[PDB]
Amino acid sequence: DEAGITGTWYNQLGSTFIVTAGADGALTGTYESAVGNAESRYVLTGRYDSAPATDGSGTALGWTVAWKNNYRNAHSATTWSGQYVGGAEARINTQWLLTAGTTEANAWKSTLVGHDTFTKVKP
Amino acid sequence: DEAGITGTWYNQLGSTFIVTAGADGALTGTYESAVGNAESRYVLTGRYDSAPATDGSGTALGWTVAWKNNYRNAHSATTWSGQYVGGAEARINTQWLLTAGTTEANAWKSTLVGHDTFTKVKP
Amino acid sequence: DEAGITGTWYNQLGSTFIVTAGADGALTGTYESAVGNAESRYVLTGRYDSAPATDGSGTALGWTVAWKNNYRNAHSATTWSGQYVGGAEARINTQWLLTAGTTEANAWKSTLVGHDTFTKVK
Amino acid sequence: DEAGITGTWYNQLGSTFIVTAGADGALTGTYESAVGNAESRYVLTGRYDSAPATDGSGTALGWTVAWKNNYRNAHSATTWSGQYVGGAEARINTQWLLTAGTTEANAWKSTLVGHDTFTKVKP
Repeated sequence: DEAGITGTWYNQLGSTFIVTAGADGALTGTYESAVGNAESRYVLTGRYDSAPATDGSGTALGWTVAWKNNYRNAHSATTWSGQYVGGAEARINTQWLLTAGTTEANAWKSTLVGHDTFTKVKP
Repeated sequence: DEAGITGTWYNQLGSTFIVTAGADGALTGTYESAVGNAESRYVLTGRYDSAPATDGSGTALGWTVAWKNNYRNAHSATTWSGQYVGGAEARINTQWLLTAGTTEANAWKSTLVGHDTFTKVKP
Repeated sequence: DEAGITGTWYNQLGSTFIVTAGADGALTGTYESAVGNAESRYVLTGRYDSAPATDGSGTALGWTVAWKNNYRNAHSATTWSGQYVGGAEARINTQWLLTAGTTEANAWKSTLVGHDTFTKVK
Repeated sequence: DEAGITGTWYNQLGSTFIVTAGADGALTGTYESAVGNAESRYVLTGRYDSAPATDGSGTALGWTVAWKNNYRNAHSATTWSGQYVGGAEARINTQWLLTAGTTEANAWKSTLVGHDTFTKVKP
């Protein structure tokens, strides 16, 4: 699914996920968030299962963005964990965790959780 | 916190997280899980905030492992999202999401969630 | 939103959530899962914000089902945490945690997480 | 585990969870948070497995608090999902989701996730 994953994806919020899937299982690219303390593109990196099951299962993957670029630093990082589902209407279905750097006293409220669905076509 | 994050970390389960923090915000290394459908080391890659706040907050970071190596393939990927807290008892406090590749019918039960705490000394 | 929340709701899997919202903030009712080690209805209880903000924000709520009834016991419990959004196409948007009883050795894989969206029409 | 669960529990933050476990699987009681937009006690309700496995497994349970009482209203609700592990040093190990009421535009940042461990003795 190197070819299937590589490309430009869009989530339900209007964020843009630009990714290349390497033959070795690497994910590289850029993320631009339509929401939050974010401007322009941020580096991402991750991994995917480069030899998925041949039984109709999805392809497991995940990636991270730290929310620092040349424009802004939100002192936070999001990880997306999910699976790629191929076909006519290909999708990456994810859940995510966004951790902010906090003091120890505020660490209980450090992490947001959500879910993003990416498609090859904008909404 | 490049020097502080770079090195060998151990979680509460006895897993080993070997990481290098790059000047550019990259995380690269290997993970060895003490539990689950896993043997030996797996590639990891992620990101950290390379210019964190100077107010005593932690340093946000995250990384991904896809559970495929030369020995085994669990058709799954884990992402850790958390923060590095420096000092005498340095720690990385994380929450994680483990997504397995599934059929669409089983996608509701695709993703496990948990929390791991890493220290520079083994338990 | 007592009136708005009380009733029968359906999620994207075809599960059925039957709830009464009490004036005091209680949620009581039954849940029937279309998936998993489940059959028929299970008791639920939870809570909701009975005096929500007047600024167009949703209404926070949550509830629990332990997956034991007279038919089956899956030795697990799910909690839904979310908000009610009123209007012509009312919805309850949730994220959930399903914890199974495990040995200590297996506790790292005890808990599934997911998200369910409920509407008043199937 | 009716007897084992019923009573007063304390988490790592100093919060107090006062619960009665009913023969029918009900959980009832009060919660007092040591942190956040909270003062005094809040109603809780939930459920537990009243016929757990006899194989050394924990006892699944969960409960909800809506953060409204006579003193304050944080327009939010937390659910704890976890298991009771009996014995000397009995514990309830949980993960939680805190959802705030939000506008639709802010719904992506509505929900915090974390983990709390409760014991029968205070920290």
